[PDB]
Amino acid sequence: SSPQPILDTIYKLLSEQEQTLVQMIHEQSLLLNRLPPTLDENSLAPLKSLSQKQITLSGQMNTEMSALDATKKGMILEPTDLAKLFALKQDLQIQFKQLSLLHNEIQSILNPQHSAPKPNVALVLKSQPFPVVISKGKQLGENQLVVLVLTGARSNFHINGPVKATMICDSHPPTTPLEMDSQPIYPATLTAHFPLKFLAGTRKCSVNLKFGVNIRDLDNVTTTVESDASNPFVVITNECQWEGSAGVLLKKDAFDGQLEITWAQFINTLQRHFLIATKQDPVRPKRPLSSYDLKYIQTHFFGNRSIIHQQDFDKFWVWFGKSMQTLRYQRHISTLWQEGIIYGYMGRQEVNDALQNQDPGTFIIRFSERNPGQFGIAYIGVEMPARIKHYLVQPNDTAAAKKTFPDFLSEHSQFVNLLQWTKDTNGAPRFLKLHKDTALGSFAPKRTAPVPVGGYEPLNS
Amino acid sequence: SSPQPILDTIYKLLSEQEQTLVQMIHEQSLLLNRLPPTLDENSLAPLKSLSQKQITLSGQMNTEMSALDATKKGMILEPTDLAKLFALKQDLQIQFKQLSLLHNEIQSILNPQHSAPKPNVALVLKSQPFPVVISKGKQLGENQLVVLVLTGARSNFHINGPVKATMICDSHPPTTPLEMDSQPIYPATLTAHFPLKFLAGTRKCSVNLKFGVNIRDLDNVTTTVESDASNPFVVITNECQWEGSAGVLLKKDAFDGQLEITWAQFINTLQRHFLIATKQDPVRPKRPLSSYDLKYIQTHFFGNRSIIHQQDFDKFWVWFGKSMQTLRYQRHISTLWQEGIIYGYMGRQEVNDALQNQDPGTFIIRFSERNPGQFGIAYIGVEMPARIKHYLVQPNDTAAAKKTFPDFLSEHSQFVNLLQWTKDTNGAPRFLKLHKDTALGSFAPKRTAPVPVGGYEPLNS
Repeated sequence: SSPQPILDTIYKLLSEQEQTLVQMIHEQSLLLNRLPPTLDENSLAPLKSLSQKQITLSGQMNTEMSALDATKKGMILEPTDLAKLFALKQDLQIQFKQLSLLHNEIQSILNPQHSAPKPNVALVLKSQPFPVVISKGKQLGENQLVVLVLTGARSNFHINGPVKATMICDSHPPTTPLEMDSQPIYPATLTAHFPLKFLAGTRKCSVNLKFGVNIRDLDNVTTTVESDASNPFVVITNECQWEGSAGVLLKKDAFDGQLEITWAQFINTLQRHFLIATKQDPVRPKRPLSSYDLKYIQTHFFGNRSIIHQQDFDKFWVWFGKSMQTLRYQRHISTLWQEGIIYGYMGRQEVNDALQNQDPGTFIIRFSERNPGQFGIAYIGVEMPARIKHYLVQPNDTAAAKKTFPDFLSEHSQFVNLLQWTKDTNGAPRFLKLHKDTALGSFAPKRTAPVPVGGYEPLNS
Repeated sequence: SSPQPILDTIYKLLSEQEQTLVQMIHEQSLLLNRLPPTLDENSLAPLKSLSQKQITLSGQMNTEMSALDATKKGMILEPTDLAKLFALKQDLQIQFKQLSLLHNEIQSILNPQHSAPKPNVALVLKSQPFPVVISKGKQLGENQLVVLVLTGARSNFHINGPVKATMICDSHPPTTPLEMDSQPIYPATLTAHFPLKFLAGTRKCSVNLKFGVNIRDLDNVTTTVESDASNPFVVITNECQWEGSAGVLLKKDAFDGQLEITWAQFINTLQRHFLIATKQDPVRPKRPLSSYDLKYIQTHFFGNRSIIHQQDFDKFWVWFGKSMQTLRYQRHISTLWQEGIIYGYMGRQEVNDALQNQDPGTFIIRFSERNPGQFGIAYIGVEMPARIKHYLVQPNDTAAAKKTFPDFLSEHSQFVNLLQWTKDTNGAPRFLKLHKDTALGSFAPKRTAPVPVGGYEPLNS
């Protein structure tokens, strides 16, 4: 954590390199129309000097990529730094492709016969909402999926037809999954916005989008140019699949055709997916998996190694995937957990040691380790001597509309003063004894008529 | 209270006077067979000297009666002193009648022509179980109802037939209420034991027994001699009437044809009846109405006066009678109240002031003032700020066999540590915070298999 250096360094590079390519795209096409009918030396001295600058710059661009690729693989990045590495990675990739087309162009001059290069165009995803688990039928925003066309200084070609989107699944083993696959291109920017409509589930299989357009050479040769695959994603048809899809998506994004990945590589991906599940802000998340939650995960499901394997995942998701389906779908859980109301990821010994001798009625809510997707309230009992008593909250305790976990909680005098997970002044998270009613404040049943004074009342309510 | 003097003084008198009558009964009949055929002075000088002793002693006996009658009427007597005044009263009455028959006899000699005297016999109740509320069909013990025949030194008569028991009701406005009404007389003691069998209810009306026997004069004149009425009592036929009967019995014993009685006279009677209701020992009762309970009664139902009226009673019994039906009939209540577990007679302000700032879960059980025969648990709540919350225990909270008040109590985490009414070392009653489970110790559900350790358990049980 705190890779604040590596990244802010690379960000300044990209902002500069961004401007270098502007003056370079101009400098090139300029020095390109000014090349005589033909002549070698005197005429091609300035082009060779450019090629030099390009190759040099290409190299810096390669060092950068490795630097980033190594950070994601070797450092646990905090939410902000994480979202940034991803952003820098995407932009540097584009810069690299841009520079590449300019160079291939200047090269098709200095050293022709080298052949190939094909039409010097390129389709890249300037922005995408993937990865993510999409619910069948939702439609993307007008600026969520934008495709950018990259060219050389001089365009020795024309574009025929619109840019098309094609869904692909490479675990290959009979209709239209998308709506609005064809989009024209904006001139001032050469971009194409795809407000795709997802018309079909994927059957819990990762998927990627591919864009392509037909380019007609200046010699009337038609070539189809395509983009690399987008980030993976899955389309589900019922909130019942969110898990299987989400796990598959996570497993795919995490390992990517590999059997073993670093610990950092793994959690950096999960953190990313965890925030997407809980629909939290990527940069300033209300509550991201903390270092504590990571260690818990690293200990209870991974042997505490700094290298994770393919099959250790299958077991981790059996449990974890459930804890998340609960966070994303069970009413108020997400909100209550993001607040500190529900601690969540904690093991026995830890829940107990955190309660060692507290007034009776003190409790902490966390995830059952044997009952995936379920909570286990650990409270101190009334009976003497007072001992720590755990309670598995079961499905029937909650009911779809009426009793939601927060209702259930304020109905048992056995749950008095909560141990909330609050943030301190040095920002450090802490445990401060609120009162079941104070903490649940925002969820409590709003008393209409004021409190009765004088006779007798019912016991609990 | 503490009339320890008055009574222990009179007790020594009765024990002595008891022996004086022994030597007097002997001295008399002796000096009676030794009286010549007839002669006045010289012969009747010793008889006149006896008559003097008798009259003197009769007088001491009268001072004693008034002394006792005034104590019951002007001093609140504690259980022991109370049972004693009643015992002394009964024995002194008998001594008085005995002495009377001896004197009438010596007088029928010295001053005949004075006429009357009738056969010089007397039937007195040497012992009785009244007052009390009897359940139809029960049968008395062989020594619970004994009748004693008193005579003069010389018996100038014979007894024909057995001693009979006759039930009487003087609120007069078609069969056999008793079994075994006729009993013979034991010679060595001239007593008749009546193990009466109550064959009929009384319809909530006080009743008294009357004993009588036929005596045949030495001149063949037959006279029926009777005893004064026994203490009142009532026979009920169902536990539903215990109240109406008990109140009527209490009202009758308390006032006795009067409209106004002293405060002391009143409570001394209630104390007596209260111990009989709760089936407690008269001398060493586990828990008798305390001075506190008396003041409560004196304040909430009597205007705090030292003189009680007939109609103030009708209202008092409306409530109190119920609190007692609960003590005598509702399961474990009697035991729980006799223990200090249930305090009982306490008013609002008092219940609250006794709880002013106690840990949440602290409670005292007492009688509802608006809900006669019902309990109102006053406990401190969980909610903050913690305030005193009263709860009316209703009939459905309890069920005949399964849930008895003590079960109900140990089922709500809202009732934690009880404020028990315990006795201190100087014997003074006190409030010591036991634990709902410690105090209910003897009633708790006996856990078969030992306490589970390791997983999750249900919330309350």
